[PDB]
Amino acid sequence: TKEHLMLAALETFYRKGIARTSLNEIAQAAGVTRGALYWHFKNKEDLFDALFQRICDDIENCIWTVFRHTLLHFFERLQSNDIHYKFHNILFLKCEHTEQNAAVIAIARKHQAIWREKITAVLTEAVENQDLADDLDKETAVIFIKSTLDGLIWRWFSSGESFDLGKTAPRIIGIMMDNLENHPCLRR
Amino acid sequence: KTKEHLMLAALETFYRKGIARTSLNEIAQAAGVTRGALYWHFKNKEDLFDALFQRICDDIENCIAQDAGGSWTVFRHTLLHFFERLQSNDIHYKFHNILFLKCEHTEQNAAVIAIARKHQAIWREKITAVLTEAVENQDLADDLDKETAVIFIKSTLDGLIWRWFSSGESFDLGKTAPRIIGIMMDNLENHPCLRR
Ligand SMILES: CC(=O)[C@H]1CC[C@H]2[C@@H]3CCC4=CC(=O)CC[C@]4(C)[C@H]3CC[C@]12C
Repeated sequence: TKEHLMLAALETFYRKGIARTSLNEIAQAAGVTRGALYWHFKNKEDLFDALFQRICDDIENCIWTVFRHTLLHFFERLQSNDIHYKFHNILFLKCEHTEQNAAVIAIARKHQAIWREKITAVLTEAVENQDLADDLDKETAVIFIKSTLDGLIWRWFSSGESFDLGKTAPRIIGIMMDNLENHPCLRR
Repeated sequence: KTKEHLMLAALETFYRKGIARTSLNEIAQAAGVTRGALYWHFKNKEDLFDALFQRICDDIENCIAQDAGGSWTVFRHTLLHFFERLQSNDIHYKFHNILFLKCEHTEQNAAVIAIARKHQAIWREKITAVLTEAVENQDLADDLDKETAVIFIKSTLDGLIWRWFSSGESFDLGKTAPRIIGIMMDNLENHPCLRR
């Protein structure tokens, strides 16, 4: 039930962006009344919330060496999975930071916060297995990892997928992994 | 004269409501200028935006003689100066904020996006030339893969900008940019996976 309402929201978000999308438009695309949507999702914010939730759940249910493979499969998924493609397209390209979109942005910052605590934890555990050095600057390292991954995603979507993500993502990730283990700039 | 006032007005409004929701008429209302005076400087909205991108680019290019021994060194200085300016120059902050966060890739914005893609292909070519000079100068290896390195540089830099704006400027760009740039330059110089 609720899953049908989410995908229409995702599809509408993908064509018009979040700002210029209305509940009315979503309920029509799913072919239900404005009243029927409201029972499950009280506003656009909540649909966006559930959609981000399915993305994070997808990534969770597919599981330091695991970290690498999790990064690799995230970028494959962007190409082969239609929902992950559209959601991150929407997040990066169709989600203006205007005052109208303020509740959405707050929702997205909530999920981004979880993603950060989770990276912080993986690094915390990796330092103990002697995978990473004990004087690793973890605060810098987490800005580094997210900035690396954000940059590839933004560069891929904003260039209109003008390069081969399947060939580029592994090289970017491997280099990132190398810098985390070895580069002195990432040490305290 | 008052073409600057129209430009600052367009910048402030784009920053307020994003590009798509902003109108030609409300820019001129914020600039204290008649509609016909606006069409006297600016045929439409994407020309205002193109003139904003041009000003950002002029500002950056104009510093390069002052950023300059050797050009691979100049590149490093231009990158560092860019993020410095992002922090200290309101026009450059607002413009890149608009570019990354207030310019939806919808059909309503198609003309503006085409303009943005034009200034980026120029930036692409400028990188490709910087790299090319650095191979001949022996600052980079003869078997560097220029096509990969360009995507690498743009990816790295886009990520830092996107991260900083998205996070609400929640980390110190003045401390992070040199580290990010340091690592990127090191990789271009040394990392095997950027060679062919
Ligand atoms: C002046 C200069 O060398 C140009 C060539 C490459 C350009 C950068 C390439 C990546 C980039 C993407 C943007 O969205 C604007 C800022 C930046 C960070 C550009 C700033 C100006 C640079 C550094």
